[PDB]
Amino acid sequence: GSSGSSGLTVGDWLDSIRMGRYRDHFAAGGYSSLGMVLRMNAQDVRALGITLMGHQKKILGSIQTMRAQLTSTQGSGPSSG
Repeated sequence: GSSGSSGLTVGDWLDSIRMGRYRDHFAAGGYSSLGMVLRMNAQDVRALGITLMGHQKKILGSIQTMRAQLTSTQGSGPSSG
């Protein structure tokens, strides 16, 4: 998967960071899977309704890392240290 591989639901992932509560939102913003969530950003997330820095950071920060692994750059990524 070069573009983006899907496996779980916006809920499963979000749940990891205890943000699944916003899941419903993603589905409304046109995001029902991760394949698209990985290609999302503050611009997209914000639209979902999640603006609270306390949360926005989780979702976004949780995605930026979810995709960062798909393709590293100048170093390792998937590696769990």
